This record gives sequence, C-alpha cells and structure tokens, in this order.
Amino acid sequence: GGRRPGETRTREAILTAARVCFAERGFDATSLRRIAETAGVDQSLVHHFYGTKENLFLQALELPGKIEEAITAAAQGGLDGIGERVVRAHLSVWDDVSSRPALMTMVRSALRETATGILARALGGVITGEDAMLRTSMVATQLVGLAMMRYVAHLEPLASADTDTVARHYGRAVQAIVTD
Amino acid sequence: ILTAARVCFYGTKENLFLQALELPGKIEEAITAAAQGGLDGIGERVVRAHLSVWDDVSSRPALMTMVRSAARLRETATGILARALGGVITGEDAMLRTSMVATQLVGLAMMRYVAHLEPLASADTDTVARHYGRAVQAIVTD
Repeated sequence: GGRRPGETRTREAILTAARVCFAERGFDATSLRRIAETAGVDQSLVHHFYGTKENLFLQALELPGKIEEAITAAAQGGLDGIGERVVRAHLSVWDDVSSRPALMTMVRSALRETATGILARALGGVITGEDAMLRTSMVATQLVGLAMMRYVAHLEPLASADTDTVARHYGRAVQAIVTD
Repeated sequence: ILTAARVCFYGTKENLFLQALELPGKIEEAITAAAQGGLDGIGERVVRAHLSVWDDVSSRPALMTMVRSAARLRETATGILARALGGVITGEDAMLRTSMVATQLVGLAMMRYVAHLEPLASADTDTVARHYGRAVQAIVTD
C-alpha cells in the first residue's frame, strides 16, 4: 500500500475483494460499491485510494504492474540478445499470471491499450534511429499478439510450445525491429 | 442478401457473416499470391498484401463497422494465414514459426485498423511494410 499506518492493509483488502468481484462478474457487471462492501469499506474509500474503477481493475489484475517491471529490467544491457530477453521476460510474467485462476478469469473476460502504452514506455531508449517510435509500437504489437495467442486464444502449436523454444524464435522477430 | 447482411450486421448466420464480411476470402486471395516467388523479400511481400486487403476493407464504413462491432474472425484469419503460408516456412519448428507469422499479421491489423495504436495506425504503407516486413522475414529465415 504505502506510507500511512493502516494503509497497506486497507489497500490490500480492497485489491483482494476486487479480484474476487471482477473474477465473478467482469468489469461492467462489477460496481465499486460491491467491491467496497466485500472489502469492509465504502465507495468513497475506494475512490480515494484508486480514482476510477478502471485504475482499480488494472491494479487488481497485477499484469500491467508486472509487465512494466519485467520489460524495464530486460530492456537494460546490450542490444545483443535484447529481442529474446524482452520476449523471455514477457512470457515469464504471463506464465506467472496464468498460474492463477482468478487473474486468468479476469483476463479471459477482459487491457491491450494499457499494455501497449506500458510496453512503449518500458522499451524507451532501446529503439533508436529512423522511425524509432513506429518501431517501438511494432515490438509492443508483437508482444501483445504473442500473449493473446499463447494464453488467451490458445493457438496451436504456439500455446503448448515450451517457453524456451518460443523466446528463441519470437526473439528474432523482435531483434529484427531493434536492429532495423 | 450480402448487401442487407452488411447493413444489418447458404450456410448459417456465421457463414452469411464471413461472406458479407469479405475479409476472409480477400486475405486468402492476397497472402496466397504474396507467398509465391523467392524467400528474399517474402516478409515484406506478405505484409504489403496483408495491408492492401485491410486498406480496402477499412475504407468500407459498413464493413469497417461490422469489424468494429472478433475472436471467431481472428480464429478464421489465423487458419487462413497458416494454410497460405505453411508450405514456405520450412526448417526446424516450421509449424510454430507459421503460427508466429499468423500471430504477427493479426496483431498488425488489430492495432493498425481496429485499435488505432499510434504511430502504427497513421504510418505510410511503405514504411509499415518495410519495417514490419523485417520481423516476418526473421521468422521465415530462422
């Protein structure tokens, strides 16, 4: 949560309940009031800590927070092997999250505008040269497209291939925009 | 029939859907052409052909409304793409690599034509083909 006494516990309680509620009914069928009630607080509290329902949803989902952190760390180091590190980092996050029925239930209902803005910022400074920003949105597109087919649509044999084989091959695709 | 379908939106309500949708037969038509000839330049050819279908479709407000009114079409599209391309990606893990080219083409069109991701949505044909074509080429030759 953060700074204030009681604040982490209150935020945690609000996030736990939002996962339960959003996984039960989806984003539109879920109100901040029901989340507030499940959490033992009230709407006004939830608006204070989270702003909007949509900000709440993205926090409870964890993925956005996780993608940002994993891509940011992989985007450090040398341009050599960067494509593949970045793909590994992104698969590991989704492998983490797809372990989790409740998060996975929220994903399958659902995030993709969010994720592309997140990936553009995380890959900042990686892509330089001509059409740097076009090329950065193209890496973002690739990663989002990979995540949707491997973990949501379940396209075969992409869905059942080993993480290691997927990163080695899809890495090249990303490396090629980077070295472009 | 197709006209009204389009305004509203043999077979079933899903085949009357794909037919009036135009997009499936167009993508099949164009990626099949794009995939003939040399491995040099095929990534870019295929991107070019993909973007041309989608420039035609997206210029049709009724068609484009049908599209913006998603998964079953994405599944239809990946199938078409995997069959048009699955006899040109050849070595190690050719099935995985074909499903990655399909994934990349559907992502491209999802972001360029349905979601309006900038700068992708507004970029030039040649620019998009050139750069994204490399990404496809790396899958094909690797």
